Amino acid sequence: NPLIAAASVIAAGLAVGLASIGPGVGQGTAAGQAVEGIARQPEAEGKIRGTLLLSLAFMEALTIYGLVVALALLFANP
Amino acid sequence: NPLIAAASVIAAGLAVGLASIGPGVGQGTAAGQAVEGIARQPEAEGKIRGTLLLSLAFMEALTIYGLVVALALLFANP
Amino acid sequence: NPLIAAASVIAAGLAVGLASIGPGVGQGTAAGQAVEGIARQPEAEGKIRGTLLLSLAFMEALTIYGLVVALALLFANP
Amino acid sequence: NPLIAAASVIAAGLAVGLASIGPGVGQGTAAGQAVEGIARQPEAEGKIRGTLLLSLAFMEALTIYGLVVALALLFANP
Amino acid sequence: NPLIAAASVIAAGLAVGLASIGPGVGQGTAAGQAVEGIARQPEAEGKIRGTLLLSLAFMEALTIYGLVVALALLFANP
Amino acid sequence: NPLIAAASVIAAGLAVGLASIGPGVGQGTAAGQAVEGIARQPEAEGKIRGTLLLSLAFMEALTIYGLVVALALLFANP
Amino acid sequence: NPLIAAASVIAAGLAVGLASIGPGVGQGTAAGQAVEGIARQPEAEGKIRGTLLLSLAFMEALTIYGLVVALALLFANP
Amino acid sequence: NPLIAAASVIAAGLAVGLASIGPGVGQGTAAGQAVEGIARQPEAEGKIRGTLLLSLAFMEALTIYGLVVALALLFANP
Amino acid sequence: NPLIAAASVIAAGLAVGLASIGPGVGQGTAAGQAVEGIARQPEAEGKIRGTLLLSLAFMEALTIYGLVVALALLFANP
Amino acid sequence: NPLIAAASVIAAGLAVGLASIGPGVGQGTAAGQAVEGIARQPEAEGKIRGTLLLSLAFMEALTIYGLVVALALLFANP
Amino acid sequence: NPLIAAASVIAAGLAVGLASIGPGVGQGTAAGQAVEGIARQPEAEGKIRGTLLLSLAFMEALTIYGLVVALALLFANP
Amino acid sequence: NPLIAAASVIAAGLAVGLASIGPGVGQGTAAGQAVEGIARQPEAEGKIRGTLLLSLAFMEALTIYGLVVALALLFANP
Amino acid sequence: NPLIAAASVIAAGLAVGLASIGPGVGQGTAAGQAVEGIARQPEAEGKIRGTLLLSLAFMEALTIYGLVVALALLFANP
Amino acid sequence: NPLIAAASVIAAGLAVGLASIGPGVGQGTAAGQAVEGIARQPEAEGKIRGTLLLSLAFMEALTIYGLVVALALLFANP
Repeated sequence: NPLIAAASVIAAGLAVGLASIGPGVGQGTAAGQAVEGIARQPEAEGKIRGTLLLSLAFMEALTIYGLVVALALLFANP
Repeated sequence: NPLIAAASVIAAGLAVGLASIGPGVGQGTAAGQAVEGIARQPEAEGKIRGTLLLSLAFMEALTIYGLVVALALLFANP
Repeated sequence: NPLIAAASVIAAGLAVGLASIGPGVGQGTAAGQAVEGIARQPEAEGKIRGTLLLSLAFMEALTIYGLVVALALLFANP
Repeated sequence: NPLIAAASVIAAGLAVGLASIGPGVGQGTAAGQAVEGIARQPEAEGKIRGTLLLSLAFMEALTIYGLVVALALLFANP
Repeated sequence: NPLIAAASVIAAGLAVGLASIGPGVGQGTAAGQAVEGIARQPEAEGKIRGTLLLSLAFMEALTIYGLVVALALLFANP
Repeated sequence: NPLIAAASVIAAGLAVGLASIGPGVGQGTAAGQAVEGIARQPEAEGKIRGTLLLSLAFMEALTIYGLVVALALLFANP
Repeated sequence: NPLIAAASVIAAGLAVGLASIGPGVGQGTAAGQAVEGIARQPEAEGKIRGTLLLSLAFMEALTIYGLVVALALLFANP
Repeated sequence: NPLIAAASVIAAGLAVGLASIGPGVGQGTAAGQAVEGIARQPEAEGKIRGTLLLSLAFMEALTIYGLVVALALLFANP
Repeated sequence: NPLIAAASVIAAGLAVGLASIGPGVGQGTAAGQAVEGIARQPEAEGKIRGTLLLSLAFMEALTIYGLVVALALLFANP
Repeated sequence: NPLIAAASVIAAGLAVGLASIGPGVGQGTAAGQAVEGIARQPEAEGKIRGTLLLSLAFMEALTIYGLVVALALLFANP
Repeated sequence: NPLIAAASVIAAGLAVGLASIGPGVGQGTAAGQAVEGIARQPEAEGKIRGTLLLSLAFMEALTIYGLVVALALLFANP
Repeated sequence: NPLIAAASVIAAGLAVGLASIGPGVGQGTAAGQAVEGIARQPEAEGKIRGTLLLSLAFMEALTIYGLVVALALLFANP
Repeated sequence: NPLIAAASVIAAGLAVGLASIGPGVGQGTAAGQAVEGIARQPEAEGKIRGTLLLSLAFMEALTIYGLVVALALLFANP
Repeated sequence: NPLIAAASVIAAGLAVGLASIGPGVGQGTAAGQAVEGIARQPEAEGKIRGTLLLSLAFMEALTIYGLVVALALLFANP
């Protein structure tokens, strides 16, 4: 049990570096697709960011979901 | 059992960092495809976001579905 | 059995964070492809959403199918 | 047997959250490719949806095929 | 045998939720590529659908092939 | 043997839901690429289908090849 | 041996539903790329098909290669 | 040995349905990219095929390489 | 336990070099899509970077999340 | 040894049907990209092929490298 | 333990050559997308690099994160 | 040892049919991208090939690297 | 231990040929995207390379990171 | 040990035919993207190659890194 449930929480813990994969790709496109847009009409800048950030927010949200459960299995393990 | 059903809930728990993958890619496109659109016609801004957010909502919905069952297996385990 | 059928339902349970993958990618495109469309002709807005949402509905449907069977194996397990 | 055939139906059960993958991606494109089309010629709206939905129907069909066999192995198991 | 051949049919059973993958992606493009086409020339509508459906038919065909063998291994198992 | 060669034919059986993958993607493109073509020049319709179907035929062919060997291992097993 | 070489031929048998993958994708593009071409210049039709079919032939060829060795391991097993 | 080297040749045999994958995708593009080309300038037809076939030849070549070694391990096994 | 929970934390530790994957791809696009944009209108430079960096920030954020839990399992292990 | 080194050479033998993958995709593009080029300027034909073939040569080269070592492990095994 | 926790740190160690994957792809695009941009307006050069490098910095950052934990598990192992 | 180190060299040997994958895709593009270029300006032919071949050279180089170590492990095994 | 920690360092050692993957793809695009750019405006050459090389530098950097830890585990093993 | 550390170096040895993958794809694009560029402006030839080769150099570099450690584990094994 402390042999397994220990080592387990560990293995299973870090198998929440998948929370990087999905978003990592995503948000990075949003950023990319915004930075060019701004390049075109720079007086529209901000009107861009406001969403980028808005979006960029909860790309990063569902990675922390893991980082939460990553540490909640590690240092909050039951 | 506490050897297995423990370690199990753990492993199986974090194998809900797949909830990051799908959406992570998606919403990030929506954001991207909106930020450029706004770049083009900035008086159409909002008329954009209203959907982005609408959409951006339930991209993030079906990642929490896991985060729910992630923790429901962890701290609500039966 | 409670060793296996337990740990089993668990592992098998969270292997319904695949319900995130497919849709996650999809709907997010729909959203994306709509938000730009609206950017172009904003008086056509809504005439867009009406479908986005329509669609956006049952992208999210077949992820819950799992979330259903995710919890139905977990807290309804037979 | 109840050790195996049990845990089995379970594992095998949730490995029908693949029914999300394929369609999830698909229908979501259909939606996407329709919402833009409508953006262009909004008096052609409906003439679009009629198919979207038509299609959107049996994307969702072959996901339930699993959800059927997902629950038919679970609560109808032989 | 009933230990194996049972659990077997089960595992092997649900590993016909791959019948979702291929088609899921496909038909959904057909749909998508038709809905836009109709957007362009709406008096050509139908002349489109007639094939969509035609095609849309036997995308869904080779998913049921599995659903058939899915249940044929399950409730018709030899 | 009936432990193995049984369970075997089963596992191996359903691992012919790969016959869905390849084609599923393909034909669905053919359909898609035809439906648009017809959208453009509708008096060329049929001159399209004649091939679509021609093609659409033996996309579906090499999926049944499996469905054949799917059931030939199952109910014709040697 | 009949335990193994049996079950073996079976497993190894159906692992020739990969013959679907490669071609499945391919030919379906050929079909697709022809059907559009014909859409453009319909008096060039046939001059198209003649190759499509020509090609479409031995896409389907190297899938049967397996179906051959699929059944040759099954009902011709040595 | 006849337990292993037998079952072996079998497994290893059918793991030459990978010869389908690569080519299956390829040739099918060649075909596709030729059929459209001919669509454009039909008096250049043949001047196309001559290569298609030329190419189409030894796409199919390196699939048989396997089919050769597929059967050479099966019915020529040492 | 120190056999398992040790080796475990190790394996599981480095399986947080997935934190590189997602972002690695992403941010690198943002950068890319900005650098071109700037190429076009260089007096809009900065108005670009301000976001790039903004974004580029928390692409790198959800990789350190791991690097944190990478070292927190390693040198903070419980 | 003849149990292992036999079955081994076999398994390892056919795991040189990967020589199909890489090239299979490649050359098939070269062919494809040439056939269209010729479509455009047919008096440049040959001036194309000369390279196609040149290339098409040693795409097929590094597949046989395997076929060589495929049979060199099989019928030349040490 | 020194059997496991040793070998472990090793295996787990080099499974931080994934830190190459993500970035490897990324930064290389940024570079690529900048080099072309500069090709277009060479008096905007530098105004490009300043970001390239900026970005190119912390693509390489989150690969070293591993190289750090790569060696920190190796020669700093606890 | 001769049980293992034998079978090993074998397995490990043929797992250098990956030397096909990478290049296989690559060079084939070079070829493809040259053959079209030549199609456009045929008096520039050769000025093309000179590089194609140059390149085409050491795509094929790093596949033989394996073929070298493929046979060096096989018939030069230590 | 010398059984494991040896073989380990070996296996784990060569699983730092992933340092090839990421970059391999990348830098090669940078190169590609620069070589074309120079094709367009050749008096801007160098102004290109200066970055290519700059970039091309630390694509190759994070592959050696491994080659370092590749040999550091091999001939510097602790 | 000579059972393991032997067979190990072998297996691990050839798992440095991944050094083919990354680059194989890459350089081949550089080549491709240069050969076309030269097609366009042939008096800019060389000004191209100089970089191609420059680049083409150290695509091939980080494949030999393996070939080095490929043989360094094989015939320099410690």
